[PDB]
Amino acid sequence: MAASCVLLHTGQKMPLIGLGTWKSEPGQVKAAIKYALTVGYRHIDCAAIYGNELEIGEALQETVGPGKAVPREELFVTSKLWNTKHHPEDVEPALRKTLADLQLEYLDLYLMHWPYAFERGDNPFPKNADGTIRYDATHYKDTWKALEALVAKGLVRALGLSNFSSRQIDDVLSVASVRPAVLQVECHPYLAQNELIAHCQARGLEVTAYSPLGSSDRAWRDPNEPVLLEEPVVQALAEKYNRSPAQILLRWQVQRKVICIPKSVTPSRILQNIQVFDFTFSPEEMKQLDALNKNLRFIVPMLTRVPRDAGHPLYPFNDP
Ligand SMILES: NC(=O)c1ccc[n+]([C@@H]2O[C@H](COP(=O)([O-])OP(=O)(O)OC[C@H]3O[C@@H](n4cnc5c(N)ncnc54)[C@H](OP(=O)(O)O)[C@@H]3O)[C@@H](O)[C@H]2O)c1
Ligand SMILES: NC(=O)[C@@H]1C[C@]2(NC(=O)NC2=O)c2cc(F)ccc2O1
Repeated sequence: MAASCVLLHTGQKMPLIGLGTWKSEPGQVKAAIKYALTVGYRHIDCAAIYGNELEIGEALQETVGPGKAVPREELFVTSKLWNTKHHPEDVEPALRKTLADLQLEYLDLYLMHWPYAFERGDNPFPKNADGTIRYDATHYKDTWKALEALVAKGLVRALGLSNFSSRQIDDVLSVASVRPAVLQVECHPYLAQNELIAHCQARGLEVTAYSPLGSSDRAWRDPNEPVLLEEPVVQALAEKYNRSPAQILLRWQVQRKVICIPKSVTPSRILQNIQVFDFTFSPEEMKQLDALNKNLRFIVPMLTRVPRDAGHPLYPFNDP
């Protein structure tokens, strides 16, 4: 396929570039999936909360499997367990719904989307009349053991974590019979995650960078905050290498051996996003991109300012 891979501790090879699907709407996502698969993507990043798994499933049924264009075994599919589904009794039903929507037998990777839980039910964002969330106190260690039962059932090959801090990861590892294979977190030159990455490396977790292009797609942008794709150093390197700024951002990550899942529905961008394995940055150029680190996080749960979940005791970002 188009991308090089990293070996997870499970023995699975995970492509260093995957297709992100948040905000890829029903009515466009089937085309994005089909285009990406045809040009050599072998890694898709999904989530129940994105509201598009049913359509992704139609794309997969037509394109992936026996007698189809892509063998199932060559495809890496990630999905994620949503916050309202942390209770042990809800974990299997949640995965089974995802598998039915995606029209798959099994997932290659299943992540706990966030370390904290929302009230059980069929409202993905259960809330009060003030707009604040109704939380649930199910601990992630309890959810983890429920997730482990899914591996024993042959429904998921590997488990992982999304938006966990180093302390929370260590906490999961203290009870894990099945070790998490992957940590998925926001990561790009403004939020380099150097220490967290080193932490994962020590414990055998590979890291996937979400929002690796700075999620210019996002609906709550501070006009005052810098745009990653517009960073002068990035644009300078883009000119030098005859590449797009997005390719610079992506190259930086895959050169660090960090998995990236850029989202696009634009065929030309989908193609360029995976073409990041034919050039290399010098040690000085890597240092220049490394210097951009500024502890600037773009992806934070917000309400009607203001951080929505930032006051929760199990909020992952409050640690350094
Ligand atoms: N685990 C989590 O809590 C979590 C959180 C956030 C994201 N994610 C995952 O990570 C994925 C990526 O993050 P993201 O979607 O927030 O943002 P992103 O991939 O950093 O950026 C997406 C935006 O960049 C544009 N784009 C894509 N390729 C481009 C290119 N080559 N040149 C210029 N613009 C380009 C896209 O526009 P077009 O589509 O119109 O081309 C879209 O507006 C998500 O889709 C999701 O799968 C996970
Ligand atoms: N702002 C945030 O931190 C998160 C991000 C997030 N996108 C994502 O891929 N995982 C997320 O949880 C998201 C996705 C949704 F479908 C709705 C809201 C939402 O908010």
